Amino acid sequence: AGMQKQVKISGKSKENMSLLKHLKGDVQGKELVIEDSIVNERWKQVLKEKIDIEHDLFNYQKNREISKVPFLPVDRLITNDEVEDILNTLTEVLPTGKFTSGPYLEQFEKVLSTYLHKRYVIATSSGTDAIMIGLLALGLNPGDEVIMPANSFSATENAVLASGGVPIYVDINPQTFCIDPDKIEEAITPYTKFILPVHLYGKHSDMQHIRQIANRYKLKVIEDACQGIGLTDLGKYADITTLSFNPYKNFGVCGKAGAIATDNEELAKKCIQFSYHGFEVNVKNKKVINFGFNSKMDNLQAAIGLERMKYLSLNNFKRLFLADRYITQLAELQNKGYIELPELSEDHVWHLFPIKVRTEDRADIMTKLNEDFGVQTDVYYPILSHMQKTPLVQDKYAGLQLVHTEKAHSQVLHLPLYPSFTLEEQDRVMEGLFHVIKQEIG
Amino acid sequence: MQKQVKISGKSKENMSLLKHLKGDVQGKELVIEDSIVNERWKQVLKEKIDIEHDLFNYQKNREISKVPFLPVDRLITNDEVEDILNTLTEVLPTGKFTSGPYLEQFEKVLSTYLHKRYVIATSSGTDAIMIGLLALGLNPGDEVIMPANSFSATENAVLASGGVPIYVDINPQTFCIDPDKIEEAITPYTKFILPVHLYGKHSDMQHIRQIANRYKLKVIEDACQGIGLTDLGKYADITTLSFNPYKNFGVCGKAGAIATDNEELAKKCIQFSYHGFEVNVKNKKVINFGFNSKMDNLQAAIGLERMKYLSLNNFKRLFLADRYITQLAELQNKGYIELPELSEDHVWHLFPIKVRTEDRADIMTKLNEDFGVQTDVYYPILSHMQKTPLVQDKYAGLQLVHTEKAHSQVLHLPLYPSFTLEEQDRVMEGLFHVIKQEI
Ligand SMILES: Cc1ncc(COP(=O)(O)O)c(/C=N/[C@@H]2[C@@H](O)[C@@H](O)O[C@H](COP(=O)(O)O)[C@H]2O)c1O
Ligand SMILES: Cc1ncc(COP(=O)(O)O)c(/C=N/[C@@H]2[C@@H](O)[C@@H](O)O[C@H](COP(=O)(O)O)[C@H]2O)c1O
Repeated sequence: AGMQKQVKISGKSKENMSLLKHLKGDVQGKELVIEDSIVNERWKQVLKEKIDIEHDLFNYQKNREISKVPFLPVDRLITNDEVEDILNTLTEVLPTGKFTSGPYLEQFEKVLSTYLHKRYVIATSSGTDAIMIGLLALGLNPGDEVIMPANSFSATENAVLASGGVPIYVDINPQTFCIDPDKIEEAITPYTKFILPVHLYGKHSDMQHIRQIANRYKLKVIEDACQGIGLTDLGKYADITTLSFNPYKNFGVCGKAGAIATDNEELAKKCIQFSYHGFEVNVKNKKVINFGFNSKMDNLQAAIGLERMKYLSLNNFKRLFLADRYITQLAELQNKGYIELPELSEDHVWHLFPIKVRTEDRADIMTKLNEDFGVQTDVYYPILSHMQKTPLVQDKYAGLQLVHTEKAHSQVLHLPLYPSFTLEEQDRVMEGLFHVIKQEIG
Repeated sequence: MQKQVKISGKSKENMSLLKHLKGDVQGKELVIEDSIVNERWKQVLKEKIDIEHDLFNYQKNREISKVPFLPVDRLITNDEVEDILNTLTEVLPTGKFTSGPYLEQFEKVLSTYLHKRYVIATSSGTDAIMIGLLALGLNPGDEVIMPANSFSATENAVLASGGVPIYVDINPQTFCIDPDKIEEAITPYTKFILPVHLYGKHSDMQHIRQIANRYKLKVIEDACQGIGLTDLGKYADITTLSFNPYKNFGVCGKAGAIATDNEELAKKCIQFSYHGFEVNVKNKKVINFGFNSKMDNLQAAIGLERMKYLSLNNFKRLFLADRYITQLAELQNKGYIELPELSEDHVWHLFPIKVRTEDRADIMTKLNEDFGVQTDVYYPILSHMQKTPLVQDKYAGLQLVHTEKAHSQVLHLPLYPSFTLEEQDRVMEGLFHVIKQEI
């Protein structure tokens, strides 16, 4: 065509896939359109010139000796430039004395509203609190059943249990690690009120199919997107979307925080009431519901968030590049049936990078990677919900079998992946994996 | 032979220091206890200290047209900001903002300060109370006897975790729960007493403990406004604190703490505070559920700096309270207002006087309109008078005579550590002028 298609840089997952192809190419010109959003701020300087990803984004030093590769060194999750930006904003915020309530809260919620294309955003004190408040705002009563997967971080089930709800675990798709929509309908009872899909590891659940089931059975859908910021069409089919801004997330602040996003005004109002003591919105000390929590995000953290968010599109792109590099360079191990690699799909933001290895070999693979090559791997998370050793599980969740969740749980292995990870470290992870796995198979 | 004046920063010793420094000498040698809370005291405490000049930099003639009740920009000093920026310069590059090493250090210093074996730092005072109740074994429907004049957070912590507030009347002089009204409210469903050290005044904890022991009840105290009280926690199973930035000691965000001497109880608090996980074993739950309610490492680093100001600030608050009580004496002597008692068991988070029910609205308006003096009433609506379905279904018809009367009379005057004596002069002269014009 004589007509150049524009590449809209929104920083979202689907658009990042296109950007990946383009930034791998030679011509990087006017067709690359940076959307005027805070999330793209760090792209502005970077894209002034033609980019070589390996050198310009990763400072690839193939010849730098690597003797150990930590899975997630938290000191490297925040860059020197971020620290400088944060110290700068705190120099202005601290003398204001406004650390809990304050003006940065509304600005941060407004920026999120625009980014998520959701009318209302209520910033909370954590992702866990976002889920708990969202459930209550949606009308959860004690005993109401909430269909959910058993392989999320414990926060998901805790938010349900703390709100008085009853988790009903259903099996996952063992390739995507997300709730299998084909298993949801089987679990529905007259007590079911909610479906709580989790976009685990940053992979988008099958939300259209989930919404079809929810509509058929008049269920509400609250999605745990705490690991999924940047996903294209996040929240399209959900009544409530929840986010975490914990410092290890794709976008985080410097403490605990999260958010609830919704298009529904009455639901938003109820979220605000539950997030702040049950008070009438913007009228302190006057309760209009039975009770509420002390769970708004702090103004100080919102100010920090407005700085760290400037790095989000670039960071999510770097995560995608890393994931693409693992998938391509480890290809042979999957072609020969030794491992499973995730699919390079547009509906993933690569918070964690899961491969699957043989159940019988995983412990040895992890040990050998660490002992022989100093490569640290991990398994998020070590214990499934229905296998936790608690009185509730012992008393009520006995006899529950989730065949696919249990099998995938025994196979999954997470490889290091975060935006400041180096390609030379990634080289060592991959070479170590090739060496160890060929030792496993004989 | 020299008697020593020990400076601990706690309320009883502050009262002794006040008397000593006002020329009623309690001894010879000033001895500052080597505690974190006393660090900033060391910069200004000298043998011949002039409190008005050395601590308040009294500028009698400074031009003032407004006296805000609580300007939050003044609740944090330039020196605090400097200390905080310096600590954050070191914390930020560590990348440790939630879990981290300053947490344990902050808990340890609080443990030493409070003389409590175990301290669990939480994400707010509200969460401290909620977690404490759950750790003490609160089940849905269990009743918690408490006053109705606290901030809504107190009842909210009970209600959130399944509990049932049972409101009893206060002592209308102290604003604290009346221990003589507790026994009559006890039912087979009562498991807790939750006294509140309202405005910084210590509840009658020995009497509350006597009742609790008699009825086998647990005592969890809301001391969210009471940090610095002598013998805080002596008769409580759990003590809760808030480090909200407006408190006598606060951080730069939400935070709180639970303190207890009981190890198994502390273990349950830690479990509930962090996802129900085994203590220090992430991802392995040992109780049914938990919250994400630990204090952030970043705020703990900040608290380790701001706490250096606590003893000095609490003393400044006491000096201000004493100045109000002394200078407004005539208005009480002639029956126009009631002043709080100058007692050792107060840390003066808020300064409540009482005025006539019929005149309070006019007094507040005239102070503001005529003199630019802002006052306030903490808090505007009592628990059993909130317009919620629960109140209509359960607390309708409830009559708390002393609480409701005191609630209609209380007026809080500006009082915070960085408040100036020249502003306080304006508050006091304004009050005289407004009362006198009413007569
Ligand atoms: C799917 C999902 N839903 C919900 C949540 C809840 O989101 P917050 O409530 O915002 O955490 C999470 C959070 N997960 C991380 C967890 O991966 C681990 O790294 O531990 C950190 C905690 O580690 P620290 O305590 O060290 O911060 C948690 O933040 C989550 O992953
Ligand atoms: C007796 C008692 N128990 C318990 C609590 C609960 O303590 P947190 O959960 O730590 O707040 C409190 C807290 N009270 C203050 C409140 O006075 C008001 O200033 O509003 C601020 C909040 O105002 P901002 O939202 O602007 O910070 C609250 O911190 C309390 O006072």
